[PDB]
Amino acid sequence: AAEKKERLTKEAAAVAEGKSKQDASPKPYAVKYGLNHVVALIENKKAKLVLIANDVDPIELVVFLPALCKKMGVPYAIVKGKARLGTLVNQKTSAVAALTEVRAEDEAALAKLVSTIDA
RNA sequence: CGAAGCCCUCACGGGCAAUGUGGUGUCAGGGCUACCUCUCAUCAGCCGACCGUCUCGACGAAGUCUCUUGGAACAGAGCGU
Repeated sequence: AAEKKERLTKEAAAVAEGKSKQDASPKPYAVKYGLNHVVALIENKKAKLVLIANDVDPIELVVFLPALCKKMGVPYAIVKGKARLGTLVNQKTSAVAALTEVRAEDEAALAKLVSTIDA
């Protein structure tokens, strides 16, 4: 798909950007965990942004995140490193999956970043 | 529902696990909502016995009487337990 630059990947993992503000929103309020829960939020538009790891396995769990993000109209970003977005949510283990329903606090950098993607 | 979970270790500590441990649930059910009733089931844990098929072992009654045959009576006939 689109290629992220390792600059955007900083700022918000949930947003097009890479994780940073994404740690915010857990401390502030709202997030998701894995693919399963994250998928639900898109379904019932709750998440502003959700992220996806680039690596992925052949998991193809994250296979229908796009198209089923772009219907709902939920912007979602690519991060590199499943671990990277795994760590921002408080998770010892990495997760290919996504997030931020509410985007507390960073209703700011988040959404600014979304603009960067799909500029 | 979403880490509330599991394994190893006395512990310390380590490992697994959101690519989902665990809870719920599985064609009579459950959940959620609004009520009625009640818990007596289930599940976790505590304490914690009585009595008593297979094999082995102990103790254990009453003739070693007569005659005949015989190498030998455990035989025949007689008497008795």
